[PDB]
Amino acid sequence: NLPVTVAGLGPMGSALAAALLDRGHDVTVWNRSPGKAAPLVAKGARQADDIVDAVSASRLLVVCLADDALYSALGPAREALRGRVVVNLNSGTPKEANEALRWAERHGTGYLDGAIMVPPAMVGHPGSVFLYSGSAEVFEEYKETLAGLGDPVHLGTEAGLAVLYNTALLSMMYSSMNGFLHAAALVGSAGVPAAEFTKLAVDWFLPAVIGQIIKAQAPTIDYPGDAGSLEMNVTTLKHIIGTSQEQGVDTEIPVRNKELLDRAVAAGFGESSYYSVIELWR
Amino acid sequence: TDQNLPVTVAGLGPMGSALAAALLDRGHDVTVWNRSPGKAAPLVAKGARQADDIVDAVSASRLLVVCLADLYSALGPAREALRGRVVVNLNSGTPKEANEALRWAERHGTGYLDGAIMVPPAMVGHPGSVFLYSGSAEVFEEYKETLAGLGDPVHLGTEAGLAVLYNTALLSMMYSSMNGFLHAAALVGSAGVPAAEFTKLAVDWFLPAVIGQIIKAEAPTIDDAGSLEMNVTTLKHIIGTSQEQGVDTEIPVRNKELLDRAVAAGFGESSYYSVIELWR
Ligand SMILES: NC(=O)c1ccc[n+]([C@@H]2O[C@H](COP(=O)([O-])OP(=O)(O)OC[C@H]3O[C@@H](n4cnc5c(N)ncnc54)[C@H](OP(=O)(O)O)[C@@H]3O)[C@@H](O)[C@H]2O)c1
Ligand SMILES: [Ca+2]
Ligand SMILES: [Ca+2]
Repeated sequence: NLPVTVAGLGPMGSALAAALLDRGHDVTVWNRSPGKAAPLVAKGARQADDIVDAVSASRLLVVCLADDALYSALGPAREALRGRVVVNLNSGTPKEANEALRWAERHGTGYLDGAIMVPPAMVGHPGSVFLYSGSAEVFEEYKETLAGLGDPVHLGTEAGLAVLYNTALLSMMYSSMNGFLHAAALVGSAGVPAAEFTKLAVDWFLPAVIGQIIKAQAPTIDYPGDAGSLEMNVTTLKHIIGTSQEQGVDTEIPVRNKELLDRAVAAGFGESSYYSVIELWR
Repeated sequence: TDQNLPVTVAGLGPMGSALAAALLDRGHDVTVWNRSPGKAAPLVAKGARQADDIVDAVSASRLLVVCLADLYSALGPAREALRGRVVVNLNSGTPKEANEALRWAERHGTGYLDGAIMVPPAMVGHPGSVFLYSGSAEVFEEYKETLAGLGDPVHLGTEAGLAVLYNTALLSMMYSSMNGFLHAAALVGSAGVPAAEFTKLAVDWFLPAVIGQIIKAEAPTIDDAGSLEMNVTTLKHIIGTSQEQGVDTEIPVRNKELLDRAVAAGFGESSYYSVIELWR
């Protein structure tokens, strides 16, 4: 029971449909190219002839398209959307989430915007987390079904929040990964084995030092417990740059990180907190 | 093995003081020394003996814990008193400097460990404190129990430069991660999202469950982030969202530029981890 329709059968859409099939939903799939449905049909999905069919098969509609492609893909369903719910899992920016909400509401359709926080292969498995924003009543109604994809975290009722959080978190992820790669290059230049360093960095340093220092620096969280003044950190960075030069490793990462600090000291004090770096960007 | 081992601490800045106080708390006979007078008094209050000069300080203990700002200049006058003692140097800047200190120590007949303090002064001698060490394994095993009073002691290997190398590495990751976090916080903050709650989500969940897992997934020798090209698209959305929110795009622009360089060097369609080959 609990019928669900998935629109969009790229790598992620297919993972979504397959996970719902694995939990035993009646899953109807739809895709622009008809080739991509066959493996899901093999797994017990019904392929919809057309979008009206797809949409009418289920009260819940899970959308995972390539971007725009929402309006063009589901538009022809017209009045069949009325009284249904769209869970849009692809949005690029908050403005696009907001446009999709307007579109949905214009058709009498409930709307949730979601951000998938794991790769396709993790969808449906323990550890999977999806962020949602939109109507709380819609969320509470479909919570149990959404839980088959990933632990569902409701951020608030405004449409654009999930994509905002997602873009924010991903921005941190890229910077952290790049810093990690500089670190691994640095120890690798002396022939340190990467696996063991990586475990030290990730199982210990990341949560015990990086996480605690972020919470220490955050002015509204109260580890005793600080990154120290900007000046002290500029000196630390100079040693990291020195170390990179003597090891033959590119100094771009730590040079940039240092330059940023120099701008903050200039705007503020050698004594100002690390967190005040943020005021350069807002 | 002497539970009350005499120890000398040279350098009484915020960190050196924390070191000395932690050893005093664990019942060592601690002699302290600093260049500038005036920093020793609180430690003397706690039971430390103040050394007049560095020969005095050095000749009081077989174990010498050094925590200077910079070593050669401070301990130079004690050249001959150094013979048969052990230096634990907790403040080298680079691996080369650690190696120079080793050569200098060994020349004078003194054992040498280099250490990196991984917590702030207020955490020294408290739960969670960790110190990284490198140098002679016999020196390490001899003083391990004493060093444990400062922080959980992790021996990385016998080569002098390793502790500073690991420390600089780890700290390089920390700065990048913090800067990314600050961009994230600015971004949610621009919509009026409260910072505390976002910070706890980012740190208590995202950091270990996502950032740490993906690093381990990308690391070729541990058993992902998708191709480089997929990630450039994701970064373009982050830039777009940053522009719509009125938040400076520097951080995600620089991250994106790095990926563009990687795809240009022929690492497009390769794994994210291959970005590393741009730097070595
Ligand atoms: N505090 C932290 O957050 C932290 C965390 C981890 C690691 N560490 C490391 O621990 C080291 C020691 O730090 P600290 O907190 O004690 O402050 P610091 O400013 O790095 O060092 C101050 C100490 O170094 C001495 N010093 C400076 N120049 C000297 C010279 N030419 N000859 C002899 N002594 C000299 C100072 O003596 P005077 O007082 O006479 O000038 C003072 O005792 C740091 O450099 C840092 O790399 C610090
Ligand atoms: Ca705080
Ligand atoms: Ca791996």
